[PDB]
Amino acid sequence: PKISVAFICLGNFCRSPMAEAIFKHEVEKANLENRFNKIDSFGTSNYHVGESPDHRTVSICKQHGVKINHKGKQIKTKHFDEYDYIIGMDESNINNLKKIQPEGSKAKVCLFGDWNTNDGTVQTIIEDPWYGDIQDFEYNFKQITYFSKQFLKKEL
Repeated sequence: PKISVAFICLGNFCRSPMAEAIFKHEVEKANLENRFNKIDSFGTSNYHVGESPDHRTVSICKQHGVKINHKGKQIKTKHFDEYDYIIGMDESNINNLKKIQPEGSKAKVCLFGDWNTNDGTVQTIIEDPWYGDIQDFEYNFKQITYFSKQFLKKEL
């Protein structure tokens, strides 16, 4: 009846925590909270488990008035039966997810950008901003906001 969504990136450090925060935020804005059960973010690696997000991810969120509070956690096979949508940021995320995904598990694995439009507003792939600069985080924010809206528009 209610749906559960998980966002995934490589280290659950720069991108997916941002996707989770922005998505929770848009759901609020639109009064769709009743339609959701769980909204989380995980990383495929365990390198930043227990850590708070990249300070640039937090700064950008704060800059747009988006609340963010998260500690890194790693996706586990059990999660494939707990979420309706497991959303990756780039193709390498998707490759790893499809490999660990139990056959017959419930989760639909997709690229956040599968909800992108065919018009050039934003690039489809949400690129890793770690080696980039604050400008890359700002663009990730713009991308995620846009796909969050398309998702709410087309999936409910």
